[PDB]
Amino acid sequence: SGAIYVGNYRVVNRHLATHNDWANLVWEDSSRDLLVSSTTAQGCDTIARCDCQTGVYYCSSRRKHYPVSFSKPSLIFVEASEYYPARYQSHLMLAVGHSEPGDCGGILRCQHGVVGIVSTGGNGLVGFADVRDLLWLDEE
Ligand SMILES: COc1ccccc1[C@H](OC)C(=O)N1CCC[C@H](C(N)=O)C1
Ligand SMILES: [Zn+2]
Repeated sequence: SGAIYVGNYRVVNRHLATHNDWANLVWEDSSRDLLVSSTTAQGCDTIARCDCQTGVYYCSSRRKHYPVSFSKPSLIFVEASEYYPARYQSHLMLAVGHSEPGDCGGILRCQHGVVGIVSTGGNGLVGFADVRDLLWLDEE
């Protein structure tokens, strides 16, 4: 689990969105595994606007932050799961790092700010949904 809190937005994995998220919906995209809802309180996270390919992510199944090198956002095949059928997920970045299903939502960050959240993984891989192209997260 986990979310990004920027401005008056909450960014979560679409597959983990709550009823309150759906009832306060701003934007969602199944092909990216992302959903954004509106918040009453202002958040403290800032979004990175950069070209970094190295950063640090939070792994809840280890209670630890790990440095990683990650691929550029791209269209990657993700196996059928209990949340989606076998499909291509867009704007996904892969790295070598520990992950388990419940690690979705952990933040990936660089020196510029938040880059994305854990969205996929398996066998010593972890995948992150990029948010750096979502420029509107920085405005009302
Ligand atoms: C962090 O997730 C894992 C880590 C290690 C092993 C397995 C997983 C997850 O179960 C397969 C996984 O990759 N997904 C399940 C939830 C929806 C994700 C998606 N964005 O399509 C895919
Ligand atoms: Zn950066």
